[PDB]
Amino acid sequence: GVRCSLLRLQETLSAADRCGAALAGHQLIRGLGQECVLSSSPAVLALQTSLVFSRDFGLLVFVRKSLNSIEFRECREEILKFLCIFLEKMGQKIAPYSVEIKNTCTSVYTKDRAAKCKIPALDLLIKLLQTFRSSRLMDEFK
DNA sequence: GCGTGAGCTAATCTATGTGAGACTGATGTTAACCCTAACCC
Repeated sequence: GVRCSLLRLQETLSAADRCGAALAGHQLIRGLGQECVLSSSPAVLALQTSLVFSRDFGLLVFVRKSLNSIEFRECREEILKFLCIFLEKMGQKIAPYSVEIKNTCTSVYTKDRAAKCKIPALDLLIKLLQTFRSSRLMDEFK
């Protein structure tokens, strides 16, 4: 929600001693998402994807940027719990940048060796919740 | 007829450990083939 999301939470995965500040990241991601209750012109639908999912400073890419971070692979799991249930808003017909987010979720599936009921079974509800609300563009999913 | 919130107990769920089944390769053992102390015709 707040534009300062990059400044506040991209700093977290830059410093050493990743043991700790995972709860700080959890507080940041709860604050950015408590604002999701508003429904009058959010104007952040196209903003989040370029910020939380982009290959440059996204958060789903913070699995390829989390592989070496074993201490930040279960903490990453715990923050991405809420980061992946963030999609829980079935009141929009918008489908921007869903094509690449599909394979991003596929990568999230084929990345984590553990938390198999915590990172998976938490992803791939984009399928059957977000996707298959489709067959209007349907370029690559099937 | 039916929503909606609280507490609970059932159901996980991964980390770690242990054993059963399949497998693989180094090894030593038995064995085919031949040579050798020694004598003595």
